[PDB]
Amino acid sequence: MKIGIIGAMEEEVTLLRDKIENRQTISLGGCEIYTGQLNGTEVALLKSGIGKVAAALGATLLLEHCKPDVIINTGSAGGLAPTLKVGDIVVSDEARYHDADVTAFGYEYGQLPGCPAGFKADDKLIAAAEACIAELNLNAVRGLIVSGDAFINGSVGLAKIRHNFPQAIAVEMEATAIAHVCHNFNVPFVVVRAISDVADQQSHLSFDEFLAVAAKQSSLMVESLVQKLAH
Amino acid sequence: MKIGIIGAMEEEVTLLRDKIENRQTISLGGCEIYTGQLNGTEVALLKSGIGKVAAALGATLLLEHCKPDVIINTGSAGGLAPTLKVGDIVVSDEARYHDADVTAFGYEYGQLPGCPAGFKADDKLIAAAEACIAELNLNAVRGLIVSGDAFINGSVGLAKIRHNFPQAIAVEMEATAIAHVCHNFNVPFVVVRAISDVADQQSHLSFDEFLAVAAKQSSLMVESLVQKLAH
Ligand SMILES: CSC[C@@H]1CN(Cc2c[nH]c3c(N)ncnc23)C[C@H]1O
Ligand SMILES: CSC[C@@H]1CN(Cc2c[nH]c3c(N)ncnc23)C[C@H]1O
Repeated sequence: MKIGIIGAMEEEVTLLRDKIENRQTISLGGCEIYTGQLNGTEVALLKSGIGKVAAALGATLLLEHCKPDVIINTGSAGGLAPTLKVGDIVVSDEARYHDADVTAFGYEYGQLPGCPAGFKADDKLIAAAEACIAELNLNAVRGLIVSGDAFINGSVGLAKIRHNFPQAIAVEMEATAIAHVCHNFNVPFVVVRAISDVADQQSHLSFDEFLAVAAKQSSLMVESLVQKLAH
Repeated sequence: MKIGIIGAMEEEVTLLRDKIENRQTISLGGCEIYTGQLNGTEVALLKSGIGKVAAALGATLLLEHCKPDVIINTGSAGGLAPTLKVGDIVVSDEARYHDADVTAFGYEYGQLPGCPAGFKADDKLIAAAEACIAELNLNAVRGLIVSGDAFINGSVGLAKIRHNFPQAIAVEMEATAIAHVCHNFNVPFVVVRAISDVADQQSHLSFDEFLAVAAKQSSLMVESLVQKLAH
């Protein structure tokens, strides 16, 4: 069993990267993939860069070159659900694009032609993540994560997301791209991220301040989840 | 010399696909790549599907599996420059995302972190395209093409693009993703598309009506450009 892990930013992958034993580094297409064992389990960790296309490029390389059995997307997110504080965990049941609009041809808001309106995360990965949350006594929410190529910073950007996706629990910039690529290769995925900010007027200040705590909590979850999956 | 060609929709690749001799088909990651000779020149033609992530996935596969020397992105576009009529040609000097916004951290509107604000198309490919335009006596405009995951249909969507990118000559949904992937693999690209509509209130009706004429003119240009490049 080989577990693929994807994060966008150096801060989001560095704790996991550090823990990999017998680490090898592949540099291809402007991204880096680190392979080796994480507490005895074979992993391939991708640092993709930021946004949908960087994520899509990276995930495609990871799937082609490493053939992981499952994909876990880790990192930070902007919290939208009202019980989420900085550091808390979000688990995708589904991912949708908040910025896709082909409604002129009668597609659902957020849906691209040839795609389901939302990409569903794997039930067994969701269950395993929730059992880790329980075992670690973390506060978490499971539900819809939305992605786009924008950093949400209150004002009209936040308002549009709340209007179109009132059920969305978090927002970020890669998860749905990863989900889309996994869907097209028929590879199971789950998003397990942690809250850095609440996507409001203060989100730019909060992000800087609390990225480290978000990277720490998400990385703790990914470690626990990898161990759980290896059994 | 091997020329990579990318189109999103079946209508956009079918004329070229038909012309390929000794055609082989590769199916991978939900896309199709057709290889063989187009008027004697070795090509790899990708049908990607619609939008940024589908394009990014496809271009990554194409570059990895086929290693083309250059990439030509063909198909339809919404015309923004005032002298463009249906069927006319647009050539990218540059591609930018119209829907990317990380201005909260002081990136330029449309720029993603780790990327230039715009991706420049190859000068030699631009020159070769313009010489084909001349030889075919086509009406064309060269300049900025913007991409996003939205079909532009007048109203506020069009207004936002005209406001942020008044210099943009056309809008579509894949070109900048392709440019980004080419940038990260250091592969030259050019966008040569044709106008199907003017991205206004009528664009949904016009698109259906004139997709065929746009696919015909862009395909004629890609053929002429491939021949020109092979010399
Ligand atoms: C320079 S931004 C890179 C993104 C930041 N991280 C996600 C995220 C946290 N808060 C967010 C918010 N308010 N809006 C959008 N995205 C996020 C990781 C990467 O997706
Ligand atoms: C179901 S849409 C698939 C897109 C349509 N084609 C580009 C295009 C033409 N007119 C356009 C317009 N007004 N807004 C955005 N895109 C375009 C090809 C693909 O990108």
